[PDB]
Amino acid sequence: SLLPVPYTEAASLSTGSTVTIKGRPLACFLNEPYLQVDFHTEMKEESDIVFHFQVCFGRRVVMASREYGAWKQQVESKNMPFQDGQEFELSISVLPDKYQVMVNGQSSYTFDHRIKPEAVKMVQVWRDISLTKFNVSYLK
Amino acid sequence: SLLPVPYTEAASLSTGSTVTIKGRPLACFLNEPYLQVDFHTEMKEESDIVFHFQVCFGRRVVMASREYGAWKQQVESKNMPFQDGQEFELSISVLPDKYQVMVNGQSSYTFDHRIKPEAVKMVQVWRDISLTKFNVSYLK
Repeated sequence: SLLPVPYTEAASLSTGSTVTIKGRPLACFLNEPYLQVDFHTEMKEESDIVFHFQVCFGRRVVMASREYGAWKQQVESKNMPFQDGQEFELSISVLPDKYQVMVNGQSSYTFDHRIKPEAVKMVQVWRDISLTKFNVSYLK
Repeated sequence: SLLPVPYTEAASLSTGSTVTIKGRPLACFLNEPYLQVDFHTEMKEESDIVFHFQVCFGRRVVMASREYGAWKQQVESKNMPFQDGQEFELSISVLPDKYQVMVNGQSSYTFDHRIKPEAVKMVQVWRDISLTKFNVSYLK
């Protein structure tokens, strides 16, 4: 669809920021398409990842960070609010102590800050989706 | 690059057929891009899969079949001939008893036929790659 995927955008985040994403999986859930959102410390795709969010649609969600090149402390969730064949709206809010992921208006995942969100310089959205909206708030 | 991804092409296979694919991963290996090739029994993406081939670049390869909607007998390989950042050439030959996967000219994976390859009607190539060539032989 409309936006290029992998989608890369320079970004700054602090408490009160929201990243909003609207997209659709490229395959039915039986084929297990993926979605990934990574908040990076630099514009280079190989830079460290403050917040890694990976959906295997219809199956599970994994969250982690990547620090000095190494994956740290993967956590896993079976919560699966995404619907087979449907467009989704994903919202990632930066709270004082954690990221909160809303899916279609419903709180679905949280991830405690391991690194200050001020370290984020870039967000990348990729894998098996099409993308029609990506927005970061810059109000505060 | 040149071909659309997910790439879908109707196909027929028998002993002596070769499927040739040329492409490049969309991300460095540190980001673990995927490649998937599925030989389907019908044109519908939710149809059964005679041969499922999924690379997690730099990590592992999984092979399976999907029969009446259910994944059957996943096998796993740590063989990883693909090179970080490089274009690859993948060849899948239909032998009498198995598929043989060549990577950059080197025999790398084999998968015994669980279903006659005559059941194949469609090949799909997808996930985190760009694609410049896809070819099936029809000589025999």
